[PDB]
Amino acid sequence: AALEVLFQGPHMWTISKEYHIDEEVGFALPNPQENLPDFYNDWMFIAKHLPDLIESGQLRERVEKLNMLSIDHLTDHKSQRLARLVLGCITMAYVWGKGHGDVRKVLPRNIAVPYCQLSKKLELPPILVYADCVLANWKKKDPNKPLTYENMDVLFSFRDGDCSKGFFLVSLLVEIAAASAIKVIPTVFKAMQMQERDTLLKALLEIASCLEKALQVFHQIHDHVNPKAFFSVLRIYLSGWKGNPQLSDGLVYEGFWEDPKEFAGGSAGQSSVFQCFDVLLGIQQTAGGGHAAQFLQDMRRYMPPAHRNFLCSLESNPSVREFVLSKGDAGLREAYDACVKALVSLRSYHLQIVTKYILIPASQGTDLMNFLKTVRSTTEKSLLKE
Amino acid sequence: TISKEYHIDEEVGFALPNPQENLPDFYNDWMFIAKHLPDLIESGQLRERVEKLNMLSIDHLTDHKSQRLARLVLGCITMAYVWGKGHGDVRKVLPRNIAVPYCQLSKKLELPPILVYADCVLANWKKKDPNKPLTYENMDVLFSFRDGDCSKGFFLVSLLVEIAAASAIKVIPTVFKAMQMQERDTLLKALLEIASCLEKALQVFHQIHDHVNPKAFFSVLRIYLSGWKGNPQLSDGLVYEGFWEDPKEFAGGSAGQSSVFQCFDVLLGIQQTAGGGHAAQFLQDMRRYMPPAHRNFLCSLESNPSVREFVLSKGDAGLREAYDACVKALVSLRSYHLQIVTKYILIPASQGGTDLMNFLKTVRSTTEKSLLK
Ligand code: HEM
Ligand code: HEM
Ligand SMILES: O[C@H](C1=C(C2CCCC2)S[C@@H]2CNCN12)C1CCCCC1
Ligand SMILES: O[C@H](C1=C(C2CCCC2)S[C@@H]2CNCN12)C1CCCCC1
Repeated sequence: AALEVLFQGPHMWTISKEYHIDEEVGFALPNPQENLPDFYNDWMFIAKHLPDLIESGQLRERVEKLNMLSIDHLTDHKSQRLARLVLGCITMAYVWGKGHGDVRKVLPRNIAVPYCQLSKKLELPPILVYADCVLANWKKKDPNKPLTYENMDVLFSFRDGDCSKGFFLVSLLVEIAAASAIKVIPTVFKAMQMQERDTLLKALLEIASCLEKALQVFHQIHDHVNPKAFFSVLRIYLSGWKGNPQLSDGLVYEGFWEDPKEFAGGSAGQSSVFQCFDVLLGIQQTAGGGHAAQFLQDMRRYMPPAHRNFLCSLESNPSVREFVLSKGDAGLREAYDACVKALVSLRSYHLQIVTKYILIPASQGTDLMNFLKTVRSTTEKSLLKE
Repeated sequence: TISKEYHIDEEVGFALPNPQENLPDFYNDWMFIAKHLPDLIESGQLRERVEKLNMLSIDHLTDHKSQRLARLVLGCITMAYVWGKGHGDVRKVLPRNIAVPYCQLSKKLELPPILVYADCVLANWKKKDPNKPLTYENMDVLFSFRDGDCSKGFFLVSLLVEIAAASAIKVIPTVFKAMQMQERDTLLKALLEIASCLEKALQVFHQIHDHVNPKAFFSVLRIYLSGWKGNPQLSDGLVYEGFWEDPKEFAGGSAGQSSVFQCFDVLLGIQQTAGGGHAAQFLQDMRRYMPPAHRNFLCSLESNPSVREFVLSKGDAGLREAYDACVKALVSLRSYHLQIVTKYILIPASQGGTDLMNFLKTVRSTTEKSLLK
């Protein structure tokens, strides 16, 4: 598909398998690997027992006692993705410890070298990203039952009662519900090129319907996450080392790079499905010199390369918004607005979630709300009719 | 062959072919100011002429070439207005009569409202004789800032190197088709031709010494090409009166905005934008300052399989040697350019550009580390 895009121009008449978008789970990693080869048992033991090793003060010693394991026995993408999740969770636990302020600024070579090597191979930074902790950190309990919260579990957690299962899985379920609108993207671009007004209108309504369905999926957050544990426990382990006063220069990846490196912590700003619909609908979240725009643009380098490629390819295609704005067609404008309105409804509900889980507990924050309010505002201002 | 939707010309590559030299008569007030910047600046009459302008509508710029020329005109006027005589007395508000059509035209071309490489280098040129080839002797720039500023030498030598490197672009489809069809001999020959084009571009670079002098470049030209992003002289940015309420920050024109140099780093798997470092962040940010079709071309190149990974996986010395000849040619360009920056920035600053050298040395080292052997 890439070869033909060079010759015929950027036209997304189909979703090429090279973008690694699954029909069922979208940007999520389909059926993630749960076990590494026996050679990596020492990594797996630490990753699977982070809550106990952290609480007992034995984690840093277990990490320091590791031998440097070669990454050559991780032969496929899924084992490399699991290894990235394993090493990333271990790195977070090692750096932050019990989460009370005693930090480690040097990641031992026995973990830092295979971590950075594997990160270079997957073109991802050596820090836990949304693609690790949400997109690859899951399993079905029963392979014969559908993708529901009851039939799912996470592979790794940080502390007991940290609500990592609820937080990661509800993000994953919303991510998967929104992904059902991705298969409609080629229909939208083909309808525009072939000037098929009724096909375009029906496609825009189907995308709006998928995004509306994703809002219902979001409601489950309240049943599986509690504000105290999320704010005081989970939030500490998901911090990065970029502009972080606790690690002002970054982290030393011993044996791999000489100087400490700064990397931003895992963020849902790294979700490709939400950036995908903002690009598709011409909600220029990444335009201008604003902080919100710069953050979302920077988060693309923290997405898997095929997903980052998908986003810039969406950007290279003609504008759906410009097409709809030029047609003097109420029905088409209304269908476009139903997609934008569904995104505004998701972001408005999400702002209420952030008030419950971050704002109120912090008072017993405002920079996070201002970012979210800017993204939401840019979305609301994209509506053709109020 | 590469799609016409990418707007890569067969002869001048990413440069704008035969740029428009005159705007419609309606825009005579803009053109008079832009064509007389050296005199209006020196005499202290420029800011008054800009303040005396009526707000002209951009609707009479009907094609891409007239919109590109208008962007060059407004951008040069904006730089002269902001920096004045280049002695430190700055303007922090761009008057609405220029700021509004500038921002509107910039939104239309999907470019920020500041002079970019695509304005001042890619569209700021003409042939003296249309029947003679693209040589320095047969070329001139459309706009300069001050007399003796060496803008002709600096802009044209950049343009000539940009055009020489562009001859390797037509080989890109051959490289990707050869990889997909598993045509080893075709791929080897393609890599050797790209190395040959990059070697030729180094010779073109040597001309800089004949047309630019360190004193005038450092003390005069450098001042007019500054932007307002992290600039202590305009710490909050520039007010684009009538268009945005708050001041906005935009980086100044940079060769980090050249699409042809970013293209060969993407093609050869030199991950200049990877790693979280400042150099990577800068080159990534500069893509939003390129014309959208050229930014789309870079995305498309990035979406194709890695040439480096393909060559590394074949256990083929001849193919590795051809790939290494491309990387070596890029290292040689960057090493020569570092010596130029020592002559034109480092030494004049001492009679201080160390951050600029560190950025260039990071880019060069990332290129050197891509050699297979
Ligand atoms: C406990 C509940 C949640 C909290 C406290 C929360 C918090 C946040 C915060 C603080 C940000 C700002 C960026 C950052 O700091 O990294 C953010 C962004 C975002 N969140 Fe959540 N979130 C929650 C649930 C979810 C769920 C279930 C999803 C669905 C996948 C989601 C999707 C997003 C997206 C896509 C963004 C990027 C900004 C936007 O596109 O509007 N969040 N979230
Ligand atoms: C008077 C001579 C020159 C000086 C002093 C000079 C200076 C600089 C400086 C300071 C930078 C860093 C970026 C910035 O600050 O905007 C830079 C980058 C760059 N320059 Fe030049 N330059 C000269 C001639 C050229 C020429 C003739 C070309 C050819 C098109 C060129 C191509 C580049 C490229 C492609 C970059 C980006 C970094 C890289 O890819 O290695 N320069 N230059
Ligand atoms: O943006 C971070 C986050 C995710 C992280 C979990 C681990 C990797 C991705 S999932 C989620 C859904 N909404 C926001 N998302 C943010 C970090 C700071 C605390 C609040 C959460
Ligand atoms: O990076 C700037 C620059 C260019 C400018 C000219 C006008 C718009 C793009 S051309 C050139 C070639 N090499 C470096 N390039 C900037 C120029 C002023 C001095 C500091 C460096």
